[PDB]
Amino acid sequence: HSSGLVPRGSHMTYLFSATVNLGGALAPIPLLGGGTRVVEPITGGTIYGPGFNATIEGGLAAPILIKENGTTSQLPWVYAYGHASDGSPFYIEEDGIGSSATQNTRLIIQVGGKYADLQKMYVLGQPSVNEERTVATVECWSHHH
Repeated sequence: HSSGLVPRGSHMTYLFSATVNLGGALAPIPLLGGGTRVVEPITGGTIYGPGFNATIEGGLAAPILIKENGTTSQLPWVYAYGHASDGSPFYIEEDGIGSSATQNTRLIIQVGGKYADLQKMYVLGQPSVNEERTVATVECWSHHH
């Protein structure tokens, strides 16, 4: 308990993990400047945790791979949709650009219903992928704006 009406101090709060099934990737597309766009359709998946539970029904991952100063970066653009456990439709977008001297990128979650308050949060996601490129995983927490 603090004096005043707003508690201060860092509070990062775990929200959920997303398991994303990938199916049918396209061959890399060569971009002006030397990068590549890799299109990976999403065939399904699930989201589970204290802050969000949902079934993924579709979308796509569209990472860009770009070599700069010898190192290859991935801009992990993802667009996905489905229904939350209360039946509410949702749309999720993972930003490819994660500037904040941090590796993670912002996930924006747009959903009504029981999980609507996710729209008010600043959500950061950590994506990873298995070597068969069949399943991607994202782990998401809220941060202070």
